[PDB]
Amino acid sequence: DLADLFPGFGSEWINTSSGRIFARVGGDGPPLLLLHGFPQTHVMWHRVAPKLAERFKVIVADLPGYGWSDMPESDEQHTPYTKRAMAKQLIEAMEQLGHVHFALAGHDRGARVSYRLALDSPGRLSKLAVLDILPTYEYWQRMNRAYALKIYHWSFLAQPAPLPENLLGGDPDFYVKAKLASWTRAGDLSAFDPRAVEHYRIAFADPMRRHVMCEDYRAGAYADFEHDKIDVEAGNKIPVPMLALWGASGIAQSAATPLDVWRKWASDVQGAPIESGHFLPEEAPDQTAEALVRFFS
Amino acid sequence: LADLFPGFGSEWINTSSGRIFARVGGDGPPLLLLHGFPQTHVMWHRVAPKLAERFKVIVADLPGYGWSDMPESDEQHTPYTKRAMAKQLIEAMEQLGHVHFALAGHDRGARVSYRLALDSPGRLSKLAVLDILPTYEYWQRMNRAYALKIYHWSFLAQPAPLPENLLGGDPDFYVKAKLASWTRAGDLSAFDPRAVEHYRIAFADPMRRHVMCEDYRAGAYADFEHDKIDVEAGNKIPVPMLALWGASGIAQSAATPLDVWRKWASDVQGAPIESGHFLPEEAPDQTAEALVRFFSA
Repeated sequence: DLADLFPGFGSEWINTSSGRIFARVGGDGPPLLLLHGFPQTHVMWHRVAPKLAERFKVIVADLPGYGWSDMPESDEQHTPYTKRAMAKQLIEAMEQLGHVHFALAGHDRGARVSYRLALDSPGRLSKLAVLDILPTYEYWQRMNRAYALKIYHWSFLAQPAPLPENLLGGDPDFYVKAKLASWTRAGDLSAFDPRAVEHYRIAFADPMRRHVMCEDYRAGAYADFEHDKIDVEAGNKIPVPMLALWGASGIAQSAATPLDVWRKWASDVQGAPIESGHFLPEEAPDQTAEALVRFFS
Repeated sequence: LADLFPGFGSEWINTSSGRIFARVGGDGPPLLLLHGFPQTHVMWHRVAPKLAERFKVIVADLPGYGWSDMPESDEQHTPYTKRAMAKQLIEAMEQLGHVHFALAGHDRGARVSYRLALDSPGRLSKLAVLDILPTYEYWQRMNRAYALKIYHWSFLAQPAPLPENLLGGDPDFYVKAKLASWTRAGDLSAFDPRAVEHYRIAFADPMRRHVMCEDYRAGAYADFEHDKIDVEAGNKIPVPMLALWGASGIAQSAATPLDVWRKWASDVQGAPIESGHFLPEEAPDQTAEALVRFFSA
């Protein structure tokens, strides 16, 4: 049914106190954890991970609740799907592999986990790359008509259950494909490997998975924002060297010039636009992989 | 479907953009009542009889809603802009010989109404708007909190067929969700079940759903643009106007409603009513009294 898009990568079920993290593991060298985002799974890295795996031990993990990772029971505060909790869970996952100090690149929701990880537990990270995000606080702070329309899903998926769940159930295949297409530069699915789209489609076809994603966005509207707010107000800066990459046609470039933004959040950040929409590792895999190898090595 | 306007006639009013359905009852000065989303003219069924004691009450389905015809939309959502709807309702009233009339609108209908009053103030003797602020003001107040409260403004404005496709899986759920969510009580108890059935049946038609999305698309784009021009040009509604809003309704979450309306209207009085959004159904007596009082001098 589902293609193995990481030939030569192992498949690891990593136990944590909140459930298993699924990961493809390949390469040797310094550990590098890659976190996908919405509405994707770890397979979104399938075009860049082998290039990284030439120099790193590449752990391509499904976020908690996403893909084949277990889905911790949520609660009224969406706690396990807050980026703080996912970061803690991924730290615990990496510790199971003996990686207490690792490189981390995240895209989309995974990048939100990543920078929250960097804020909460900066000692865990050698270097951080975030792909096509600004901090969640910044999206919400920038919230206006234009951004509301553009990232409407931030407020739609954060509606109380079961409203988005029921609506997403109305046409899940359409919805996941629409998100994938609409955030690319092409506007269609041609930038993706069909076998990868199949992964995303099958994950999205599971109502429980969709519920988790809504939990993630609910956390994104509530606790994640509050956690970020604390850092902005404390002036807490990420001290880990970081790379901010963004799609010239991506989500982050609209709200505010991402490097300028991330510079408010990180003491040591470099940035570059990648000629792509949101899905940098799939729309622009060579460019993305090059940037990441250059930065991480 | 129940007749909720005993003794009211039924008019199909031809206009250049399609027929307007209306119930017509009473005698006296003409008073046009316009409903909003996701409702039809029947939302007035608790207040129209009281109004019909004093006015010729025309209870119209908005263009595209209820039993009114649905003009085909276009890429700018033109027929569902409030400007176009207002012109179409002016034409409808002219068909009845009403070239100068009182107007009370709720929700989208209220947006038609204030746009009517900006565009064609000579058509109105007095204007009442229920539980809205101008579209511009909602968008201008679109921060995190408000983006979450009226997420549907940005969700339903997403390009077709995204909201249509999600709404089609279980239309009943969404219409009942919206009816319930915007009431004070948070359920359907405020509504006459016969009225709910009207709303549900209207919502069950995919074309009607599409029109509603077109309305919201217009609300995100052209309506906003039209408003923006007026507010930036300092154009104010010169028609004496009543702004009623629900203490627990939508308008008051964005801002203090009379303060906002005083920026849009030279002659505005306002009162809150203990109600959620659906003033004529949640608080019919209070609504009906406020409207009778206002339109009666």
